Parts: sequence; structure tokens; C-alpha cells
Amino acid sequence: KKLRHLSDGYWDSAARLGVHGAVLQAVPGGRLSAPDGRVAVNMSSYSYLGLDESPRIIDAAIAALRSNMVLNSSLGRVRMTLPLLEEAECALGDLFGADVATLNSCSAAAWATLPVLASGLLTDGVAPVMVFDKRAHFCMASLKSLCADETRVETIRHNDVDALADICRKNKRVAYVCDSVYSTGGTLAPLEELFALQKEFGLFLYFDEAHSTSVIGDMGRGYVLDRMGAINDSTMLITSLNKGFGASGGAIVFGPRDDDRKRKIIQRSSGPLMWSQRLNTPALGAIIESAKLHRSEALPELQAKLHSNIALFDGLVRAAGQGNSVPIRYLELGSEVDTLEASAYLFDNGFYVEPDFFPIVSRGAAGLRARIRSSMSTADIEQFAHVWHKLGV
Amino acid sequence: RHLSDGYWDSAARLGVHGAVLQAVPGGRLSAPDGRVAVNMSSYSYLGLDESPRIIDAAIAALRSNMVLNSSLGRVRMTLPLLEEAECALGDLFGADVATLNSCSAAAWATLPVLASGLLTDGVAPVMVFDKRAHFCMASLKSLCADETRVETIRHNDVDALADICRKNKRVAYVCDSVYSTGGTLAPLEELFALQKEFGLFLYFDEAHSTSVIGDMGRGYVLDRMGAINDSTMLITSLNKGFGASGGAIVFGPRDDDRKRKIIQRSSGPLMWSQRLNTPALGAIIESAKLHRSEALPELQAKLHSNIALFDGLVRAAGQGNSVPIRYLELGSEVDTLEASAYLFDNGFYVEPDFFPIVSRGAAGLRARIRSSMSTADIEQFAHVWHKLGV
Ligand SMILES: *Cc1c(COP(=O)(O)O)cnc(C)c1O
Ligand SMILES: *Cc1c(COP(=O)(O)O)cnc(C)c1O
Repeated sequence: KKLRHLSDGYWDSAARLGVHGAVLQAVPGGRLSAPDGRVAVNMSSYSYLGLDESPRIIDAAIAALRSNMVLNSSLGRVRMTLPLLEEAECALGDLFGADVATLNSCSAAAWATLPVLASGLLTDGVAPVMVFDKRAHFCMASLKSLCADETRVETIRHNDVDALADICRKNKRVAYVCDSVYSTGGTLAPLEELFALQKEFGLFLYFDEAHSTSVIGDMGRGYVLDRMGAINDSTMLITSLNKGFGASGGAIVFGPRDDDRKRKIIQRSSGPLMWSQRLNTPALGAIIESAKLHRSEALPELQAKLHSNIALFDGLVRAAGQGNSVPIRYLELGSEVDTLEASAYLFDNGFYVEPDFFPIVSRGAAGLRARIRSSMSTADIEQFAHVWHKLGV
Repeated sequence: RHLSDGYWDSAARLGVHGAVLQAVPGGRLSAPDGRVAVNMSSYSYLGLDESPRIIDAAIAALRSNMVLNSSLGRVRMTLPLLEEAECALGDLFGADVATLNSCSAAAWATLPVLASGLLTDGVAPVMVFDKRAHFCMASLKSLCADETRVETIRHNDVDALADICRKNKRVAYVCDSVYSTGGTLAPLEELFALQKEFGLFLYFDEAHSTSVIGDMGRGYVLDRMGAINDSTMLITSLNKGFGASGGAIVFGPRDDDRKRKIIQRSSGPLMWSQRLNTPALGAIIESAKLHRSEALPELQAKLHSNIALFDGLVRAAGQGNSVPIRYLELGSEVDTLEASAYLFDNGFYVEPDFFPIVSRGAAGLRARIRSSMSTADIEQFAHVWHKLGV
């Protein structure tokens, strides 16, 4: 309706204040430059382990492109793949202990997998009831209508395991579509309950891991796999590989490494995994190098640095999430106009913090979405806390 | 389906599906055993996937920026490289252009909002899909159906489309510019006549038309239309002939930012899905420079001569087209798989299309002509293919 006038004004206002839609150059040190030349620390980068600045990863991307001398990793888009692609998927498979396919985005992964899960081909031919968590990322939830073409679709309230329990008792086959780590709300998927229902009813678990992989778990295998240990044949993960894994694209984690069936079924479906371009060679080079990194001691070190930085920030600034180990923080200011001016003020003083405003969030619930990363120094956070408290005076 | 999957297994077992080959210069593939073959099914129509200018620009962009992401750790900001790439494509097509990580993502970000009427003055149009619209759009009908009426008409049936225009206040027609199966083209003269008469909104997937067709390679629709109007939208893939990576929305005229802002502010992949990395954007910039230089008409001349050469030596569905796509119908899926297996051993990969890719009993090899084929390449192929009749 006419809230569209309201939302457009916020977008228009964000752009006018320079807190949205600016052209900034990536500066070493989690920093952003500007045409004027001013530098700002990026307090909202999604590269949670700072791997976007890894010389190791960038040089493997350059090497892969230079030694294959082709961008595309298909052979001119025919149904054949470069050795580089098989190596990258083998590398992701070793890391995750699972059969893994790459795609050009996590969103493509969801498009390739959800309508298949809905049809029944992944669950012994029984079309499951597709149960969507209300807070599931839009790359999944915007596809309910394709799922509806295949089966009954339900949406439950956030983490309502009891309603899920009911649906399981009422139907032969059920699937649960959710995020591992929700970026707003600070919540997590209820893994203990979900695994109990999967044990009791054979519930299919489908997790979007984009904010989980790298930041959580041994070797950054992520929230689900850390608790789970070895994936089973009733659990599927999609994830993005350019938020902290430090490369490009997304990925499907089909299930166990020694079972080709789910990959075969999904590869032979009509979806992006069949007819949408594979990752280019620099991206695949970067995934291989990051996979090695994730298996090295580099990874627990970066995770120690990250939790160190979370503790620092939480000790100096109060924000929703304070005390979590998910490096996402919400500085709620309520007023869309205040959030915007706070964002503009902080940028002028060396710190970019992205403003969330309606439609992105509820009306009267606007605020600054900060993200903690390994590549923040102790100076960066302490000086940010100093500028943030000076604004409150 | 089990038969189709049974066909998939043989294809893989024969080594004509799902094998691992290395790219070899000259449009070639090297197997593990050193067997080198000519790829007769590559989609790099102008040979630009072997352009050393483009490949170096890709390397250069990655080394100057020292990051992969073209966002700033995915905040709602962009590297100068991304703006330069979208301005390069804006100069080339004479239109407001956004990049995306794929043409599929371009369809996902645009078709729901077009269905909603946000792009047609608040009036939800009737969404009419050509029968042969590519899957990346056709598989999104249900999302369109949540916003308005969806219709699928017979392929290129401009009369059924005209009946719809007369019976509804606003209609949008979703189709391909160039169809890869059937060799057909979008009836541009009819479609534009309906648009001038009814305000029909035209949505073109230009994936097989970018670079191949048109002065400077602006594609089929823009070469005839000249300048894009406010009722015409394009989506295209940039890794098929353009020689780069990703895909792009062609919103409309360069001077109107309203469709871009509406799309960007909508809940879709253009907002929430990662932008192209820096080597791809560098490639896009360099290839755009190439598409405005004299190298593009030269490569197109080379392509048409290869099509003519092929058409004279080999009888194939499409023969006579100016579209570099040909189908060697063999009917039997097994004959198609054996013929593919045979040609690859004698130096030529042609991909086999079997059920479910195509109908039962309409299996065949799908050849594509590119600028990077030599005369010798095509002459030798026609011989090995004619010898197979023996
Ligand atoms: C290649 C193709 C697509 C998909 O392109 P991607 O960029 O790989 O997602 C869409 N439409 C047509 C006609 C295509 O040929
Ligand atoms: C990052 C994000 C996505 C989108 O990932 P892309 O790789 O850009 O398609 C999907 N789900 C969640 C939870 C995300 O955070």
C-alpha cells in the first residue's frame, strides 16, 4: 500500500546521506575509501574471519585464472567440467566430510534444491510436507510457491518445535526448512530438538548455513556439522562462500560423501544446477585455497581472534546480541530518521555501520547492524566505542 | 524418468556426459589419456573465452583491487570497478544495466516484480509466457501467479497474444529473443506492433542473442528496435559469447532510474544475493571495449562464414539460419549416445541431447558454431561425420 511512500523516503534519505549506494574502494584493514579520499572502518562487513583480505586466497584465485586461461569452468558450458572444478568440490567435500557441489550463489543452491525436496525425489519418493520457519532467509522462503506445486507447504512460528512435532505425527514425511544462524533475532536453530524429531520421525532437515560456516565449529564446518559430527542422509545444507569463507559463490552439502544419489537426482533436475553457469576459475581457485586454510591451524587462530573481538566489543558497547558468540550486533535506535543520521554521523567520524530501516526491519525498530570480524584491531573497536558514546552526548 | 536416468548413466559411462577435461587453446579439450578433441558444442560463440585481452583484464582487475567481492563485505555499497562495468554495459546497449551473478538471478529478481505491476504503473499485467521460454523464467510462473494471472500461449502465437491485449488493460509477454531448440526467433515486427498499439510489455531473454546478433553485438531486439523504450526489458547471460561472467538486467532507457530503484528495493536476488567478483567485472569492462571496437564485426564475419561452411557440408536442423545453433537429429537415444562417443574418439565433442533434455525419440547432437573454429576444423568434422554413415 502507501507505506511504499514511507519506505521510498527512507531509501531516498539513506542515499542522500551517503549511507547507502556509495562508490567506495576496498582499503587494506577492513577499511573503505571514498572519492574525497576519506577512510572509514567497515563495522558491517560480512567477511567474519577477514579472509577477504587473505593474500593466500587472492593469489590462488589469480593463479587458477592464469594457469587455466579460461574464465568459465565448464568447457564452453557443455556438460563437462575442468579439473579445477572437481578439485574445488573435492576440497569442500574433504573439509565438510560430505558430498558437496558449488554454484554461483547460495540463492542458486536453494532454487536447485527446494523444488526437488518438495517433489519427493530426495525422500524415497514420498513428497514431504515442506515446513518453513517464519524467519527463513528469503532465498528459501520466496520459493514456497514452487514447493506448493509439488506438495503441501506450511509455515510455523520461529523455532516452534512443538508445532513441527505435531506435523510430524500427522504425516508420513516432513521436511523442515530453516537457517542455522539467524542474522536478526540473534537466535539459533534448535539443533537438539530438531535432531530428536529427525531420530523419532525421520524428519528431513534443510539448513541455510551462510552465517554459520567459517565462524562456527572445528575447521569452520559450521553450527550443524559441529554438533552433528558426520552428516547423515536426512540432512542437507546450503551455504554462501563469500561471507567469511572468503571466496565466491555458494554450495550444496548433499549428504554423506559415499552416496552419489542426492547429487545425481538434483543434477538431473531442471534447476540452476543444470542450466545456470558454474563458478569462474578465480572463484574456484579461491575456494581450494580457503579449504586448505580452513583445515590448517589458521582457522582456529582466526576464530580465537574473532571471539576476542566479540568480547572486546561487548565489553565496550551494549547492543542486541551482547554475550552471543555469533558476531552480529544490533544497535537499535528505533527511529528510521535517527538511525540514518546516526549512520551518517559515524561515517563522517571514520566508521561505516549499515542502517536497517523499514522495509528491511519493522517500522519503529530501525537500527545499526554491526558485524564483528577477525581483521578488526583492538584500536578499531575501542575507537568505535569512543565515537559511539560521544554521539550519545 | 527411470529410463531418462538410465540414459544419463550410459552417457556418463560412455564418457560423453560428466567427464573431466582440460580447456585446450583453439576450442579444444584434452582428456586424461591425452586425447585432444575439438569442442563443437561450446557456447562461446565469438571465441571470446580465449581472448587474451579479456583474460588479462580479469587478472588485472583482481590484482589492483586485491579483493574478490565487488561489494564492501556485502554492505550496500559498491567498488568503483562495479560501477565502471555497469557503465560500460550501459554505453554498449544504450540503457540502464545492472550486473548479477547469473542470468537466472536476473530472471528471479525481475519477473516477480513485473508480475506485481510495480513496473507497469501499479497495474498488475497479465503475465503471458511463450511455450518455449527458457526454464530460468518459466520455472518462476508460480511466483508470478501469486501476483496476477499467468498464461502460457503456443510458441510465437502472436494472434493469441493480440487477443489477450484486446481483452486486458495491461499485458506483458515473456519470451526468448533467440530460441536454442527449434532455431526460431521472436517475431519482433508483430511484438512491436502490439506494443505500439496496446502498450504490451516485452520481456526478452537475450542469452543466445548478445554478441552474436547486431551491430556492436547489442543483440537481436536492440538491433531492430534501435533504442530501448520504457516498455521493454532484457535479461541476458554474459558468459556465452560476451566472453565474461555473470548476467545482466537491461532495465530500460539510460535516463530513467525508476525501474532500477524499484528492482533494487524489492525483496530479490538483486538485493540479497552476492554481486559478481572482481575478475568477472574486469572481464565485462574489457569485453565491452571489444564490443565497441572493430574486432566485434570481424568476429561476426568469421562466425557467419563458419556457419555457411558448416551448412554446406552438413545437413542439420537449423540449416540456413543465421543463429549458430544446429541439431543433428538421430532419434534413437542410444544412437545419439554412440554417435557422440564415436565422434569424440575421432576428435570432435558434440553434446548428446537425450530424454529428458528432449522428447523421447528426438535425441540428437547439439552443435554450436563459433568464431574460433578454423575452416580445417569444420571440414575435418564433416568428414568424420559422413564417415559415420559407414
Ligand atoms: C544460459 C541461459 C540462461 C541461464 O544463464 P545463466 O547466466 O547461466 O544463469 C537463461 N536463458 C537462456 C536462454 C540461456 O541460454
Ligand atoms: C548470504 C545469505 C544468503 C544469500 O547468499 P548468496 O550467496 O549471495 O546467494 C542466503 N541465506 C542467508 C542466511 C544469507 O545470509
